Amino acid sequence: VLEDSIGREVINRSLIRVRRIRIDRDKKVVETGGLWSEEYVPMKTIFFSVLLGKESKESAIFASCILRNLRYVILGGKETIGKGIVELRWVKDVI
RNA sequence: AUUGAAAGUUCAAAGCUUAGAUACCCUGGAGGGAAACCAGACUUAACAC
Repeated sequence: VLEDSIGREVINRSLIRVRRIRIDRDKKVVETGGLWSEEYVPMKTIFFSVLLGKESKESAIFASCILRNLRYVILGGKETIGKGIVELRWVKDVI
């Protein structure tokens, strides 16, 4: 747990900045304008969120057997590049 | 009974292409195979007297 001023720098440096290109299939040259950058969040990164549910009974069956069998999920975009596979750990069994 | 409810910034996309660790560059300069050293030492034996 770092002080915030230095922590922002460490964290902003922990992000992945990638250049990507589009190459013409024929001559293996880069197509004109096909150059851009994207930011990724690395593996092992942990986010924290909460699911809130009202009392209705379909919520009960949802939370019963929809979320117990829910471990891995695809979040975000660019999934064909294999981005976005996520593990959901419920803080009701672990700790 | 909330200017509310509902809605995945998602999809396609190769950090690739061209590109000689090359060019110039004396293992050279200085440095006595020298220094020391006796071709020498000594007669002995035998019998006669």
